Amino acid sequence: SMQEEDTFRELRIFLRNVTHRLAIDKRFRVFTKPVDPDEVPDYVTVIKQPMDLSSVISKIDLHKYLTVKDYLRDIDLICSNALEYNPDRDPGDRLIRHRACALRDTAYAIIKEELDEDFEQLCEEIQESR
Ligand SMILES: O=c1cc(Br)ccn1CCO
Ligand SMILES: [Cl-]
Repeated sequence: SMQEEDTFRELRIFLRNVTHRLAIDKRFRVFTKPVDPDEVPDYVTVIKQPMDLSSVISKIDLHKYLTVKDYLRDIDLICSNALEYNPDRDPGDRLIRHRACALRDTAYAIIKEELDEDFEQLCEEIQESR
């Protein structure tokens, strides 16, 4: 329906604003663009599902997220990809892990404070009805 289309539009506007706030944070610069396979050729061979905030914007705009839960799965991937690809004790890996975890924690905290649970529930019920 048109009302359901209006619901999903509001979801996209909400998710674009959360994603923009993550992207303008200087801590999260490394997560804003896909990993250039020059600097790191083995990335795309180790990480089967690369994810970055530019890919998340593209996905929002392609109407791939019908619920905040589906968006949070892609935020979770940014964090788990970094935990998997950068697991060493050395400071370069520890810094990327801490930034990735912080991204994830930030996205969850903004959604806890700003997502209405009844809005999420509506999205979930329209999705489950398709
Ligand atoms: O990129 C921008 C910049 C501003 Br300012 C606001 C929204 N967005 C969309 C998120 O990609
Ligand atoms: Cl840095």
